[PDB]
Order: sequence, then structure tokens, then C-alpha cells
Amino acid sequence: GPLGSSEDQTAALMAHLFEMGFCDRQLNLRLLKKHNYNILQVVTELLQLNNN
Repeated sequence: GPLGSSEDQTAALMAHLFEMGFCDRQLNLRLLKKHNYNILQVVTELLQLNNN
């Protein structure tokens, strides 16, 4: 197996959220680890959570 993943990857996922208009590097960080590097679930979370 590989030695280690690419940290740059996360940097790309963050841009996916910022494209929506969240602007919360802190949330995307706590969310990623929550979904285990799952931008899909991360973005969906910030959206629903901020549905109000």
C-alpha cells in the first residue's frame, strides 16, 4: 500500500464549499474528519445545518 495520502486533496475539497458561499474553513475541517474526508457529506451538512 501507499505511504501517505495527499494533504493537498483536502485543500481542493474546501474550495468546493467556498464555491457555495459558506466561508467556514473551520466547519469544513471539523466536518471532513466527521465524515472521514467526505466532502459530499460535508457540503450537504453545512447546507442543511444552515438551511434556516
